[PDB]
Amino acid sequence: DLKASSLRALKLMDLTTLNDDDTDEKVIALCHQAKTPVGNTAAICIYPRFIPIARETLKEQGTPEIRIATVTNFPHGNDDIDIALAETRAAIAWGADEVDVVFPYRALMAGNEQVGFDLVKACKEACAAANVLLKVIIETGELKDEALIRKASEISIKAGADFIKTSTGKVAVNATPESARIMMEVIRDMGVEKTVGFKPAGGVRTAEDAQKYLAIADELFGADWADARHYRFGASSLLASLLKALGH
Repeated sequence: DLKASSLRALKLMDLTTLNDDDTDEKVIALCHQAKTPVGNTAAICIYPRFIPIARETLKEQGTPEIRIATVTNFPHGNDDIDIALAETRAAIAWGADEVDVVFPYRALMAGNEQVGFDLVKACKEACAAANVLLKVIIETGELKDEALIRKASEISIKAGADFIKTSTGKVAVNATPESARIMMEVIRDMGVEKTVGFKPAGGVRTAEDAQKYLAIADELFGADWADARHYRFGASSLLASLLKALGH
């Protein structure tokens, strides 16, 4: 069971490093790690300033189709649309293939549903012009309440999210199977399975963890739904666990 799930999960990874002190050397090492004996990850995920060196590293190792994702309005999810949009425009200028923006979740918790729509919509319009996919992080671990997790997912989808994502990986609680089910149920209920992907991020540590998340996906949408356009794992150490389950 774990071998089949681990090969699927590996090819859906957004292999991530997002540290306050990352270096070119660490990003280069991450790019090399993304090219495994059993397949390439879907993407890497790095801060915007590392996109040029990552792009050249991916080309020079012959994996030019590994996508480069980055983060904006991050990790805070503040409710200043001008800053979030400026950061998103800068990430596009740095060369991002995908932008993972943090939803203004504390503003939603305070009762403001509109700012989340306007922020996501503005960032989507910049990305769409550049053929850049937009993922939206709702920070389920800080929203906590099921109704707020559903509402943030709904707002993000209505505003044009291409993916909804659980977490930044920078708070106490990130992805859980519970949160993943709630968010994928919204994708189902809104009828957007064709156009909106799901990404659990943070706290996905083992091949066993990955298998549980994919089981939810297969149950809700069919075993043929998950692919790079519809599913990613936001993770790092997971990759070594997947390779171990596959005999590497």
